[PDB]
Amino acid sequence: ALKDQLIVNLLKEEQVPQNKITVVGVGAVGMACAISILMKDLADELALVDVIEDKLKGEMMDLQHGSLFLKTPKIVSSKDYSVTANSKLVIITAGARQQEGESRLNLVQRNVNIFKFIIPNVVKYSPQCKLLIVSNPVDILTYVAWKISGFPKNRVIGSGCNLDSARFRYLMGERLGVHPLSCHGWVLGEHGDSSVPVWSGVNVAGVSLKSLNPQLGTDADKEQWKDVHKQVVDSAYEVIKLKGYTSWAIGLSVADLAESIMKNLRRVHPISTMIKGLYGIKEDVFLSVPCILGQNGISDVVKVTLTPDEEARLKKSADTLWGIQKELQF
Amino acid sequence: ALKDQLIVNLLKEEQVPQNKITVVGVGAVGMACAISILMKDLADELALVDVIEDKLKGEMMDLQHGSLFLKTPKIVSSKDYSVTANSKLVIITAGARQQEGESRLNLVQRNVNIFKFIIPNVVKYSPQCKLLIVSNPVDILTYVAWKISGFPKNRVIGSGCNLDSARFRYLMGERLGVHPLSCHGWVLGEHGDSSVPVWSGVNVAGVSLKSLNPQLGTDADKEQWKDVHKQVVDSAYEVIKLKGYTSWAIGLSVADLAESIMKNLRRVHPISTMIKGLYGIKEDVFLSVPCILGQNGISDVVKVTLTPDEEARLKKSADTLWGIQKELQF
Amino acid sequence: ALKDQLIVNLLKEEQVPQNKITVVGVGAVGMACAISILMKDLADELALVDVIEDKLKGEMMDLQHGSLFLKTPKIVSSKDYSVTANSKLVIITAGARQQEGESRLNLVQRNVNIFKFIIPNVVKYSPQCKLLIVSNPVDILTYVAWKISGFPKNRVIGSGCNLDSARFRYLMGERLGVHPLSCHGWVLGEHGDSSVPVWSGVNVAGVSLKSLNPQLGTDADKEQWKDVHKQVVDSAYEVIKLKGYTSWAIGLSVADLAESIMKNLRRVHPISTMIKGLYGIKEDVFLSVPCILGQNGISDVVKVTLTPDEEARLKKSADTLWGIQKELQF
Amino acid sequence: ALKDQLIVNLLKVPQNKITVVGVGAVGMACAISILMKDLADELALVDVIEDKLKGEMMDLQHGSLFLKTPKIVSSKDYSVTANSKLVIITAGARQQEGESRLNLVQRNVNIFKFIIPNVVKYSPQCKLLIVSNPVDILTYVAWKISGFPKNRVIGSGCNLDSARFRYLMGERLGVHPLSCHGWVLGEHGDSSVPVWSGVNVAGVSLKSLNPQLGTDADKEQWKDVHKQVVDSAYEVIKLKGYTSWAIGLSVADLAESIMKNLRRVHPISTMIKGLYGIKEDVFLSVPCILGQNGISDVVKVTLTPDEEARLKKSADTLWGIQKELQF
Ligand SMILES: COc1ccc(CC(C(=O)O)C(=O)O)cc1OC
Ligand SMILES: COc1ccc(CC(C(=O)O)C(=O)O)cc1OC
Ligand SMILES: COc1ccc(CC(C(=O)O)C(=O)O)cc1OC
Ligand SMILES: COc1ccc(CC(C(=O)O)C(=O)O)cc1OC
Repeated sequence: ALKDQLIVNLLKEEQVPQNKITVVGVGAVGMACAISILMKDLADELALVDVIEDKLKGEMMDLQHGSLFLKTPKIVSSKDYSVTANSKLVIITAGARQQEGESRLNLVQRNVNIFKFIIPNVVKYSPQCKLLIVSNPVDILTYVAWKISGFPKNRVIGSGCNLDSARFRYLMGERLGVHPLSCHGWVLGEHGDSSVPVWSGVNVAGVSLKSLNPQLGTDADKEQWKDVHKQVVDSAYEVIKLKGYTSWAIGLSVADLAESIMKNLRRVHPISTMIKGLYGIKEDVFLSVPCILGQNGISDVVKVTLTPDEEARLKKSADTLWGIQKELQF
Repeated sequence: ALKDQLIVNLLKEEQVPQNKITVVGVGAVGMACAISILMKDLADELALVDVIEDKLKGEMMDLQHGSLFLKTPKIVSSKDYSVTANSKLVIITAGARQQEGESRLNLVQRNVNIFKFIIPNVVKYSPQCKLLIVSNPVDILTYVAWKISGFPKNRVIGSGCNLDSARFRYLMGERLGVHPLSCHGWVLGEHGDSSVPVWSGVNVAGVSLKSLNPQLGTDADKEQWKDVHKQVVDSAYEVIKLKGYTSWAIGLSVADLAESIMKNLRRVHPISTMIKGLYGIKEDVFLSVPCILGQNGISDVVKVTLTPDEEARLKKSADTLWGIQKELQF
Repeated sequence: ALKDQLIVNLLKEEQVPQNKITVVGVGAVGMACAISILMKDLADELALVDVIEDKLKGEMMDLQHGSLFLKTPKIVSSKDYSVTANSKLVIITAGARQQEGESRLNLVQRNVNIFKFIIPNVVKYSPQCKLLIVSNPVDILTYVAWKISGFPKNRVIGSGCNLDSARFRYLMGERLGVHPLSCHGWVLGEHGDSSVPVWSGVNVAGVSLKSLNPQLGTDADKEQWKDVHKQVVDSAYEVIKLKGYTSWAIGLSVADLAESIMKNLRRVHPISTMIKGLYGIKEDVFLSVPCILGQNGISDVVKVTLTPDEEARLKKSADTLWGIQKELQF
Repeated sequence: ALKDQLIVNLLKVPQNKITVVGVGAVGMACAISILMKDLADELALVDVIEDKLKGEMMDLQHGSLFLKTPKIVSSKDYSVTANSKLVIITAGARQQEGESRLNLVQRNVNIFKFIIPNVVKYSPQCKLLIVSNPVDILTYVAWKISGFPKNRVIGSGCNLDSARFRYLMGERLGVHPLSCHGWVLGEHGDSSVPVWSGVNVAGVSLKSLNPQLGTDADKEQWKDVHKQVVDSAYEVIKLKGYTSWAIGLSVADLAESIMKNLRRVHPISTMIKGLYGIKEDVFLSVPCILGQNGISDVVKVTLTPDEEARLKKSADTLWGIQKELQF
């Protein structure tokens, strides 16, 4: 054959990938995650898994055709979870998503039932992986994925409020004329309607905005910074109303988390984890607090010092999640 | 105001961006171009333009929400082309897109009409820009943009066979077990069924595949390497059939061209340009040849030495194209 | 000619660089700046200037030889400043450096003499440039560069405490087991012995470490965090003692600042600027405060809220610097 | 403790670790290039001068905010190199002004007798990337001392020579080196072989446009481009005392292919017995497919009778030198 005329093989090709990533779900979110991960050079192998055969193969092919411009030498796909074997990171984006006017919390029954199939198949073929849950409601589904998988909780991470916080920082930067990277602010709790803007931590260069404007974030605020958090709460719905779904921002947020995990960076992100034992929470609620994220997932949790109102709001968010979570069967 | 309590302003700045890129059309291809350009840090401003107000705004907001994870500090959009002012590079992806089974040539009058609106407005707000045409049929539409714009030919560029050649190199790499970066081969002429694979230039490490197999690419070829070119030609149709459109590979391909232009790299790409004076072409025909691409667009063309067959294909591939443009309604 | 047989020139047009950076001085610091800038793809042209012709040509050549692995297509050098023409950023690293036991402030009369030649020659050819001063004492020398050039203050920047704060954050990171990216804290004032750690701003995820231990940074601190600031102050001298000079950290710090400028990011950095008007400083003192940095240099200054002790230490640094400024002879 | 007031700990070993042996200019250029390409989750430095080594490590560590490599470590003790995927050897005598690289061989063989077993002890499954000169001989020596299979012992070889050739070609043609193709093979030194037959832009053979290409009869004396390739290190040594930046970038390129399993083709030094007519345990540069298991495959270039004689000449030296070494 021409190959053997051109190339003498010197080594029997027993290839196993060292930095493999799998994306489960090839909808808009799953593919935004995939392109973002490919463009950040995080993986030596990318696997895609979903249940619509043609769509799956099409997306795989489309990515493959860009290989010249990438540094991820193997892209593969299958309905069959065997294709995901040996992953270091598996990103779960499959399941129903909310219609306009529908809460993420309304997806729980559908997505728990889908997780009962997906999670055991993932763990079967990728015993060393971290699980990164993106599907909604992400906080509850991280709990569900954790219980189903048999993984210790450090290895099951919800994309959580990493996106809400990035949205908050974008909006804040726009108001201040400063890059989001230098505008610090944390949105914690549910990735959803009950998220908590932590005004007391909002700062540029370590200067607290609340110390300059004590009314910051209340209705008494002349500049109505509370509308920043409302915009954050509403952003999924506003973008769904305009383009039908959201994809790019969540894709970049997931890639950001994947980078911290794959590169063992130990950066702090607001992501879904067990918060039992903090702020008086007694049940296995998962929600976003600032977490140290590295090669073994979430190794540490930062204990944010919240105002009485912030803490009340965070407890109220835990309560809302528990209200849905305690009724689940799986 | 809180901003003024926090920040003392030194000057009212000259706000003209220095590395602005505009993407016209926020369909799947336009957005894939957008996200790829964002992830390659090519621009200090990205502007989006299209005619569907909500979709446009939705896409802009979604990109904006990822700003924390990017290094492109201003992302803007409008149906009004004034938002595109001072672009170094304007990428046109707007217009009708190819349905399943539909040929690119079938898009030609619809898109020539769309270009009568688009191109003058682009030229109005960025008279010094380079135009990068992606919409199909890309060869004919690059000609149309050139005639309408009044720009010198160096600044009107078609994405042409850049992706086709990328696909060839991927498929070649899959056959040889080599990364496509190290697999070389050129697909030239019309971006479509009449493209030409230049068998003589197909090589790895300067070793010509044709010298190892003199029947390479011909019907007597035992490994039927011509099927690699058939796959190249059929790729977009196969992918459209599977997922409804193509996006990722063309997006990456365009970002690669954007990179050469914006960073003045003077890499050689097979892209659509005015080849009158070459291969016995005496009309104002645009098609892909290897072009040196930098900050003034296409400054130079590589003269590929074609076999008599390869060159006959090209002068035909030409007339296939020039038949149509001779009689265009604009 | 072979070039003419292979390539048809289609365009005579004068290449004028769009993103040029000049590095003045090709000692260890200058070359660390150059390689870092090259590896961050910040420039379409790099110019080097120094006074020793062989060393200059050798360094230029060595960088040139790595061009295949870079995306900066023109690397040039000369002892003549005409080579620097049309730079957007000019980085000044030439001058004497301190010995062990010697203060950076002892370099002032030598480096003012050098600056009286270098500065007028730099500004002559680059009307759009920002001047980024790295040579020591950097704060004083930014004042000198500003006086000699007659540039407005936004355009004359000293690398200042960008490195000192990077070191602070590294050492804080080490203590806390968190990446320095997530460890926030500001060292302001002189890049030297009189620098000021802003304990009140030191935080992770918005949580003030001083709020948790109000003794943080004082002599009553059980954990002696003041030693972290002492390590920052002593870092150049410790490294000089071990390897003879410092290069890598300052090179990365300068490239960080070049990135904000070249990409108009508007990130906040602790860099040397004119602080007359702030903290009741009444003289044209330059020193590090958090500055918003972009394509027009420093457009805005963050007014950090300092404790009375922190403010007194910053005024003390300002006094020290003013005292040396009063020794300057133009 | 402040840390505990701030952080609740829940969990109490690197996956992509690279070691650079030698913190001379070459080693540190490799180190900075590897750091700026985000190739490693841990970088270890090893050398014999303890102060210089600590100073370099610290200087790198202070830039950590600006990097994505979260652990940088150093020691004279090779235990610091444990769990390396890739170990890059840059230590030894360096080429001196006006002297062949072959003048370093005995001294660097001696150094390798100490270095290589220590590397092998702590990372028995690493890929070894030899950079020290003369790189072809020392890659052979590393292979013999380590006992590794030949795929995992790689010499930087002519990777930079070919990068220089493409730079020079590019300057002549007004084209980026990424688009100018051409291979320098054989010994990394004065007897390297420019393969004129493969020199091309966009698949267009330069020889086809100028049949005399690379010969004495060449009107444009393209052989001078190879002469400049051969002379490059000597000229830069003359001017600045050593070379560092281009080699660091070349090494980081090879590290990239290995660490990311790219299977790109590089002209690097490999055990070429059986291939290209050679019968002894000799290493020299040919185009190799490079990935996570080192060199898995070699491209067979159709060489002219000359290119083949030279490569047998360029070759024959090395075995004569290697037969006389003992370890
Ligand atoms: C699995 O589907 C999704 C998961 C998360 C998002 C992100 C989205 C959300 O959480 O609804 C957002 O906040 O933009 C979008 C999805 O589908 C479009
Ligand atoms: C704007 O529409 C398109 C332009 C180019 C491509 C790329 C396509 C082609 O050029 O036919 C391909 O090769 O995938 C696809 C488009 O719509 C999906
Ligand atoms: C131009 O000389 C220098 C400027 C700054 C530094 C940085 C250095 C210092 O300020 O002494 C440091 O803090 O590491 C080092 C230089 O020469 C080695
Ligand atoms: C460790 O010694 C070296 C190894 C390679 C180079 C690179 C050099 C060469 O290979 O001769 C070159 O080509 O620049 C330089 C060295 O010392 C400075």
